[PDB]
Amino acid sequence: AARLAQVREEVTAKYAELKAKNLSLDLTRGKPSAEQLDLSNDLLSLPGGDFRTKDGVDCRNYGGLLGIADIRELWAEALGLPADLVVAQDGSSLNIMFDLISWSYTWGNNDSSRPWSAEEKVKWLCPVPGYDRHFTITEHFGFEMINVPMTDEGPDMGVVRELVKDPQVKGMWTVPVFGNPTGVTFSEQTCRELAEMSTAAPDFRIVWDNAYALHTLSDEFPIVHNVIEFAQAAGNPNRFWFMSSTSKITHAGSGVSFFASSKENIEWYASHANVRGIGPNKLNQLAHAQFFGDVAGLKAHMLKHAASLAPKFERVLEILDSRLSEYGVAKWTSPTGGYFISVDVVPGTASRVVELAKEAGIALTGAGSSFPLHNDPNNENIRLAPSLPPVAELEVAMDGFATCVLMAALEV
Amino acid sequence: DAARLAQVREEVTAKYAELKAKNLSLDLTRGKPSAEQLDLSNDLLSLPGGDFRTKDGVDCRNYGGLLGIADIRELWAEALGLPADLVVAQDGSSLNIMFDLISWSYTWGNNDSSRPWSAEEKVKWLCPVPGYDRHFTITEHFGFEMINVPMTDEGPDMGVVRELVKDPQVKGMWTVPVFGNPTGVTFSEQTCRELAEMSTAAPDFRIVWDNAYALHTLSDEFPIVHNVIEFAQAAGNPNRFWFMSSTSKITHAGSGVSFFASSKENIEWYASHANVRGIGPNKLNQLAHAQFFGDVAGLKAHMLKHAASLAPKFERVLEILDSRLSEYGVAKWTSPTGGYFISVDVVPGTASRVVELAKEAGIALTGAGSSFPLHNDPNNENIRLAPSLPPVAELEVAMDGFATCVLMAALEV
Ligand SMILES: [Cl-]
Ligand SMILES: [Cl-]
Repeated sequence: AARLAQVREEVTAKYAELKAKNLSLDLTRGKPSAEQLDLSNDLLSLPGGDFRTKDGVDCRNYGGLLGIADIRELWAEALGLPADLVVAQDGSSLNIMFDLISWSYTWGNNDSSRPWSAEEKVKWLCPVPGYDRHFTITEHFGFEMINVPMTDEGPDMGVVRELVKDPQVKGMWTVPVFGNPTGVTFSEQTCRELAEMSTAAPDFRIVWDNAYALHTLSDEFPIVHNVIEFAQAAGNPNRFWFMSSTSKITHAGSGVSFFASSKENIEWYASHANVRGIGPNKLNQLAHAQFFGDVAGLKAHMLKHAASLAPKFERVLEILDSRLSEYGVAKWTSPTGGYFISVDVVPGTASRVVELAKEAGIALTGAGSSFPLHNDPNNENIRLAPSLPPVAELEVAMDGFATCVLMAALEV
Repeated sequence: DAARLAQVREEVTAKYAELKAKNLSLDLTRGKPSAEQLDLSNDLLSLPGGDFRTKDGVDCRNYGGLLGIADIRELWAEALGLPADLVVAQDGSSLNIMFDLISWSYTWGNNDSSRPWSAEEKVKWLCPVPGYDRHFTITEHFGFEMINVPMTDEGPDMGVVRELVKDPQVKGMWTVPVFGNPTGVTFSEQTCRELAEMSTAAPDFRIVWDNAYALHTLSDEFPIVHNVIEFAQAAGNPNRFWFMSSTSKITHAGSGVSFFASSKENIEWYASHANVRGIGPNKLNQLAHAQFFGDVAGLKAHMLKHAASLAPKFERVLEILDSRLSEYGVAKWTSPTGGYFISVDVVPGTASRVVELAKEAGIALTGAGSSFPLHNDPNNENIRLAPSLPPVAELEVAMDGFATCVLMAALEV
């Protein structure tokens, strides 16, 4: 191992050379770049004096709880769902997912014998690495979260099947297409099993958070599996709460959110929503419907995002390969869509990699942030977020990240 | 009163006879702005356009910001005379926030709770009546036991409120403190002061100070917006008030912006849950509203345009009632100088009959009891009128028909 003393010397030299660049970069922001945002500049002036829906309804006034037909029909077609199964709300699907759990907790859902608050304990399945904002909701509700391994075609179905036999298990978080942060899209097989399987809880819900349903890096769109109709045809019609939104399509924060589910789930939702409010922002929905025009226009707009994003992911992936490959030090996802790359480093070092990057002026997401309670049991995983920075910055940041990964690896 | 009212017997049978003949299809039901009012805000439909940054230069197109952009907070706060750091601006509906406040207090308690309201055997809630059906529906939904409080020319009967709050099961109160829906009354300063000063048995008692009509005057003069958050601070009950307001009847109803104002402690608590619910509200719509109004003067100028459109409509119904019911002592009615409604108390036991007679003659009146918890007006006497939407032509036939229905139903008891 005279090569070990040589490699840690050349790696130490690269870390010193990295510190000397006096960087200030971050691979932290899972949001659209200004370039991507500029693609929706026309939406900022809409709807103007064209404030009526196709059908002739004045969107400037009260009324309509489930969103306007113009946007609901457009969006349902794009996802391949029937329009009456799709609800359009305000600018956050996270808002809806919280309400869905909040209302199950307070009142029970339409399949509950008792509100989830009346249970001794509530357990919740958490496929990992996953989305911190998901886990924050179930943590806030005091649900006992149970981690479930991700495979390359979705969650470990041998684990899901065994765990769901526990009647305290009330639900599950999923990101089923171009998943945050892993990039995997659940196979049809996996989609069908989740719809078919028996659960001990009679009111088990899967949050099918389809955030990236249209969000390709290439020329091709993923299939959106109609899990709702798998559910119906399998005898479990109410199993999926199907989420999607325009946050990373238009303006992240001032977009349109969508909830799709069975008829009975939508009626349950509405019975509470009806109390909470008169209904969503119809003028924003109209503007969005006018802006996309049709499914064809939506998809055209998705391919411009693709164009902006694709070179960034390609650069990142080549640097990971070129800089880390021969070493046997890291594995990473090669997503074909979405907003993220998930990297697994030498177990026990993820934390040190992040600290080493910070000290060299590169900001990385805190190790374990893809996990419930921010705890990665193996201390191996780091999420990368390449959507915002210019490719020139990504190159430097990603050089350094690779240096930090190797430094950490060679410090034990 | 009942002596001369009878002498008008056949003549009234006629009016109705005649009125049914006209084959009407009118509606006094909608607390919505007219198309003419909505038009006032058409410029806002094209905003912000290429002007997508706040004044401090923050890009409103991307994620971030939980409590609303400074531009709108600062402007609304100034308009209400409140500290901008105690004003929160959210999405299109303040009813949503009122629901969230109550919901989060039911699930996890509020910052002053020792236990969540869901763990209580009973939760009691003070309901000044006549009041607002969407308020009452929220507390009905949570299964609260609602107790009616008499409303006076200057707010709730405080002798009643002060006795009731001695009960630790009483958790809170619905109020519409300026140009109240449906009564038109604005709580006097004294009443505002008693509300913040009184001691309650519940340590976590909350008043929903739903200031939906804080600026919505029918004249050229604006009402005083008493700073109840300050009152409460000085009275040593700093967290009592959840102060609500909205642009719903100012810009576009349902696509506007809502505001929650409170003590700092109440906002931090609100933020710890709202932080879990989402990243934050629609900033671009907040920016468009901020650019549209421009300043407080711009906002108040626009309210006066609303006043312009609404005043002749309210003036009309009030002369139609006075000149057409006053002599008979059959109905009493509010004469509001702002807000959206007129509340009429007809002879006890005939309200439902009035609504019925009107419906048959082709006029939609708000359901009897709908200003009361559980839609129960125990005297069957109150009807809510909503003059805002119809053109003065439609309104004038409707108000004459209505006054006929009151006269018919009285000849029935
Ligand atoms: Cl089911
Ligand atoms: Cl207090």
